[PDB]
Amino acid sequence: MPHAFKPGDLVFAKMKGYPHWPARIDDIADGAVKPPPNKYPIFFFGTHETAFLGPKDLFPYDKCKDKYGKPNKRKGFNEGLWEIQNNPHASY
Repeated sequence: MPHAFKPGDLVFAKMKGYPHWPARIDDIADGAVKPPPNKYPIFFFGTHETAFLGPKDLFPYDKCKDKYGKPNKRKGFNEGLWEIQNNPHASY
């Protein structure tokens, strides 16, 4: 049975104009900007950018890596695939 999303969860996160992208639910640092209500801070691997997304755009990495985890020509995507597989919890 699934729980709510929590910091450290590994996902593919979907944004307009981009393929489903390897990402994680980030923590929020002390003193850092907080997300809007019902949004999560999503750290995109490879690009290392953060956007605030709701669960409608968040897919579990393990369940969906066969579908979404293939190399892609988009900038940073293949670096992102390496990060989510090999050091997804590192400091970036």
